[PDB]
Amino acid sequence: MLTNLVAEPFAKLEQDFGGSIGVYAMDTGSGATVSYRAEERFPLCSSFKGFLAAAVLARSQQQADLLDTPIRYGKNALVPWSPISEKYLTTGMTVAELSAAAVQYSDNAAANLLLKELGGPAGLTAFMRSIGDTTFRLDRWQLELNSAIPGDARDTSSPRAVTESLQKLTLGSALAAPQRQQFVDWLKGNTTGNHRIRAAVPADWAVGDKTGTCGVYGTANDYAVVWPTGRAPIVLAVYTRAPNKDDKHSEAVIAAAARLALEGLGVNG
Repeated sequence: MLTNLVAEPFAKLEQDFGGSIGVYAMDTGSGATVSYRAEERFPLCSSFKGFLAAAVLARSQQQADLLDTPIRYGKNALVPWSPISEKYLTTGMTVAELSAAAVQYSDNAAANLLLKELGGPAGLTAFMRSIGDTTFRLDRWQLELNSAIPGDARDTSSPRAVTESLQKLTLGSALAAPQRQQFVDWLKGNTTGNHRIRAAVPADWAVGDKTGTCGVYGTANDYAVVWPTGRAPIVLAVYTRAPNKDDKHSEAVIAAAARLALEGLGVNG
């Protein structure tokens, strides 16, 4: 009844891109939604790292000393694109610092260390099941989880389930209030998403996001919570893929899809 009250030209956008775009956006005030390929599976890529940090925060509700626990690691832990953790190789970092780095810089070594702490891909999947997400699956470690093979359900979710879970974790009751605000603050501090959903969001609105970029099959994504002033927040997810391994991803297409979603919800921006 409240889904796609206003049609938007997502099909033309994905056709110009040369692939598939999946969008699910929720107006948390009215419950109205914009939905396009929203129940199709798309590779998570590094977007799993946001949910990983939420899982760490959930564990910290039962383990008061978890976030400040110091974690030391060897050079063998430093995998490509570890911009924060490489600066602390000789010192270690706390669990909270690793979580912030995984969210805000997409730090690979940090994410691997935290994934191990949680019991691996199955442990993160179990956390997502515990909040009612039956779609999400993480199956592999980095960097193998970025393969983005057409038709492969490993390491995928849907735009809808990503949005639904993001809403539960940032605005709902899945985390206790201090942990919820910490998750929001990490998302707000993200540095890797300026050309994605954020590029569709006016500068005077608050926003947090987590990106993912697989590097193959035109596969990249972003999810965000957006606080337009004077109305309820919007939660949305934009995921892309394309048929050929060497197809390029596009940040501009993600931003454009986010703009269409806000327009479809009647959010003036």
